[PDB]
Amino acid sequence: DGVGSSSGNWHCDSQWLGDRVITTSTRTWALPTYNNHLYKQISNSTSGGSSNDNAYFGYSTPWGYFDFNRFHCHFSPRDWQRLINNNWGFRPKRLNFKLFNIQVKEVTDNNGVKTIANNLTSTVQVFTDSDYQLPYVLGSAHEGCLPPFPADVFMIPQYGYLTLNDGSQAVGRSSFYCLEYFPSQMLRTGNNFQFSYEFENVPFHSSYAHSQSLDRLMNPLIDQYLYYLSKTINGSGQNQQTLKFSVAGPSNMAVQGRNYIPGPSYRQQRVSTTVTQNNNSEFAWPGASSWALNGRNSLMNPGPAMASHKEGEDRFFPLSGSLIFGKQGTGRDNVDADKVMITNEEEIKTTNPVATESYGQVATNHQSDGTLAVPFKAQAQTGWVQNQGILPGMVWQDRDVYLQGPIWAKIPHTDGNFHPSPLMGGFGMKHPPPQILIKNTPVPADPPTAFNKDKLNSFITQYSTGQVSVEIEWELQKENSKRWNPEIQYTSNYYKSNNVEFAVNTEGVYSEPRPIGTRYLTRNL
Amino acid sequence: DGVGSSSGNWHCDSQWLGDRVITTSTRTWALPTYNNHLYKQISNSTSGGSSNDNAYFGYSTPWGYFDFNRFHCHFSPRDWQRLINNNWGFRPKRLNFKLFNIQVKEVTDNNGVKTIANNLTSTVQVFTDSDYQLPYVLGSAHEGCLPPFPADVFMIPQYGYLTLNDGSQAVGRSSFYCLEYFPSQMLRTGNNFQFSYEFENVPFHSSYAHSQSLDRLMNPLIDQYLYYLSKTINGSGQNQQTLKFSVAGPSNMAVQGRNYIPGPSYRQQRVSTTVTQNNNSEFAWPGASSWALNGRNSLMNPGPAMASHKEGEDRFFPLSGSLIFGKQGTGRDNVDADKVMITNEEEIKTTNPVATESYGQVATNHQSDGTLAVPFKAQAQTGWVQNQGILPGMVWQDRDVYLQGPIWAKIPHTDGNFHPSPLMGGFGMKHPPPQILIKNTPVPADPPTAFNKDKLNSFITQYSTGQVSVEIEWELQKENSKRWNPEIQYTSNYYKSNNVEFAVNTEGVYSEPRPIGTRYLTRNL
Repeated sequence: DGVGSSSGNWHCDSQWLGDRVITTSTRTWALPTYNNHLYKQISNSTSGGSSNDNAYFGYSTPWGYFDFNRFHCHFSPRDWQRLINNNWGFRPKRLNFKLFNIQVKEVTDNNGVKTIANNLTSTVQVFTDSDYQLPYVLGSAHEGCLPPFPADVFMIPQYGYLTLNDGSQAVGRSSFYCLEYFPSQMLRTGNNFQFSYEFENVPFHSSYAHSQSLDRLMNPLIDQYLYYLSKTINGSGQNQQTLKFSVAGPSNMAVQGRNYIPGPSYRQQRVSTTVTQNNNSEFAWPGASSWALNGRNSLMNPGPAMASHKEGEDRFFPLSGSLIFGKQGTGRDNVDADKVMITNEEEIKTTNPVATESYGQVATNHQSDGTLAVPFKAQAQTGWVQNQGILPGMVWQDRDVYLQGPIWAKIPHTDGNFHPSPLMGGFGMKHPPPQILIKNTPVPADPPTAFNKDKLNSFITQYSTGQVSVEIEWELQKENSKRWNPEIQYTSNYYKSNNVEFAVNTEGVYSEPRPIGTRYLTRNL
Repeated sequence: DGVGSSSGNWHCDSQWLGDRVITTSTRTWALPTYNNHLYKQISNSTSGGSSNDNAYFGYSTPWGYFDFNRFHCHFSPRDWQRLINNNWGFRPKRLNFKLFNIQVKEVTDNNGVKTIANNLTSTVQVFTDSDYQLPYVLGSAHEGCLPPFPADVFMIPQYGYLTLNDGSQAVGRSSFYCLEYFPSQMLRTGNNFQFSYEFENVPFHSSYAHSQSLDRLMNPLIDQYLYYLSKTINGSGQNQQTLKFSVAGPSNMAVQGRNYIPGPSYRQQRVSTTVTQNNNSEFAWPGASSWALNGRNSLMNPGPAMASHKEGEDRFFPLSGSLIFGKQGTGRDNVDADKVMITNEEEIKTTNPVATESYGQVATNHQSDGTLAVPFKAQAQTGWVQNQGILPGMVWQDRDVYLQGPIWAKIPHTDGNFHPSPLMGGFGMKHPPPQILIKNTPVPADPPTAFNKDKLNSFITQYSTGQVSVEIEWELQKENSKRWNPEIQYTSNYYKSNNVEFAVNTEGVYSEPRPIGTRYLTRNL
């Protein structure tokens, strides 16, 4: 311990074991003081924005939190390639978290001059919400994480939460949390923080595409011993109704009897990246699939995992069915299509319905010739099935994970859930990795010599710095294919370019070229 | 130990055991230097105020003290609800006190510019007056306590005391205390302070109302086998005097013989919150119940625990019979009624007399027809009993405690006391939790190079900061009612509002909505 000794070392390697890859990553963080050490209440009226769908009520906190809920926080692009190129699945096993080499620095403003001196006696407060009794804000895909490049220094995002709102107003059930009501650990520059977590049993993420389609699952050489109705009439005429049956075989695979059906659907609007093919109207919000809760509408975004487009239609994407990432230096609002990268889910078109199609059709009447009830002869009529819930015999794949994307989500604590895999992709857990909340301990400037009962709003301006390390052990599923054919692999290209992909440029800014998914290997259905 | 290691952690939780709830609370304090390290003598002439009732003599001290003698220092509103909603009583058991992460900071003034540097070698002095040989100033309901909201930073109040005064002058018995005459502990930023205290045996506070009245304590179906005088005459006329008796029964409950009587009374003036019903005169001081001591008058305030008002009269309050709290941001003087909240004691109207009524009537003469002594026939005359001391057979309840209110008082060391429960509510103890006195150690600026025998009035300006934690174990009395009816419970309301009650607003200031008492459950008498 002490000022002159370091409380930890830098460790950002990857170690590949038999069936385990252990990722470690160290980053340098900076923590400012948030809210001037206050617990301000926030609303949509607080920021002035007015829309019932956007109305909120909640609390801003003086605490920051650590987010490492993205894959690029733990995998280099090369490590990601090494994982996705020969592994059918992976899952997290255990997590280790370290916080070391903390330094609190006091900034002083004399006549508009910033002088930074370090404050050896000030502390920083840290705790992990291990009993899950705080609102959980990891798992909402927030831009505050550990940076992908190990040489970057990041600001810690401010922690805050929303509670129940009646528009801009709170209600009786609205809960307020003082984070200072939890027991924290106090650290002053000689101290470090260690946290260990075991992931609950999650299924392996399917790191493969299917080399076989759900409708092409039979032997193409042999008939089926089942019959289907093939003819209902005997050609043109009146009163010529028959009932002919024929064997389902390889010549007519569409009518073949099947044991399993494609997974559920919730249709989305189709938007093409060739804008001339799009309608000359504003339909981004009006014309977007949504769900309603307590009288307000949320974009589906991204909804059930569906195939982004049909074979031969890569220009089309669902309106809110895909994850869209910014490239690098992309601005917050109204950026051009080329400024963002749209991911697709085309590998799951073998089992999942296409996001912008309508999942087949159902009968919507009784076809008839004529009865006693009516003399109206009705021909068979079909309706389109735009949204289909789960049926028995239904199989599907989940959404892919990306290097840029999230790793885990917290399953909401409810009486019932179905297949609680997060819709944005990743591992859904009842008890995810706990939030780590961190705060500079307020240091009052100087009290008045006579007593005053007010709560001392004058403080010394200071921020903390440190190193954070995250260690995750991942269990791997080794690909064991008997396929003779060479497989599709993620690769870099051997063509001369200005910069190397997944490197820094002449400026020194690191950028990621495209969103890399985990489905390159193949399996039979 | 050392500058770079913290000497304690943040711990402000609550743990509910079987019959024990352990409250811990950590706060950040700031301690200025008081009096320029001096022991000034103070009087009413020192501040100039002239009134014999307000005349005082005493001493101002350079020390601060820690006060956590309020319930909101230890209970969140939710914890308070969890306590009052299912518990018939509670009492403190043991106390733990910690003082850690002390930092002394030197403030310098160069050309009107404040620069705060920390002074690693300066100390802070702490001691607990464990032998109770200092004047005890906790237990006077002073605005200096640990703040209710854990995220607030508070100034430590200056310690001072009063001794015997002859107006503005002292007398021979007047005692002066040098606080530096006690052994203190000295702390410089690596050191911490720990203090443990066991509460003496106090009774459980009655955390219930009575579901039965003292005058309604019989069986309403059966007579009483006791008789009362019912008729003294036989109707209109002269010389028609009789003595008729009848059984006391359910039809006449007022004359029924009883074993126990309501507790003592000291009548107070009735003031209504509808000001039009109040008299158009100034009567706040003239017209206030008071007691005199050595020729000067003190407001009763709040006096014996009495029911604040009769059933159906909530607009009325006793002039000084209730605790009145300020709401939030309420000013020191002449604030409007809506700026303060008046507590009531209506739950104890089942055993205690109403504060603004007169406790029944007594006979004040001998009724007679005529004797040898006089020919004057006197009819029965009654006087009103405005104040009643304790009688045998008398039962009463004490004043309620509030979340905003005090916890304990020191019983004055006297030959005799009766029922030494504090009049403002709480637990009266001969040996309450000891005062914790704290002071920055004076650091002289720089002495002159030639010797001078004067006492070095030049000092370095500095203040201390730190964390304080208080841990109290409370013994609980679990409610064990056989009542079929659902009970009254403290609850929040489910109606849309701008802010959540007992939270912070958009500004970030925490406020408490109303004064919550502890009497919601019921018991039989």
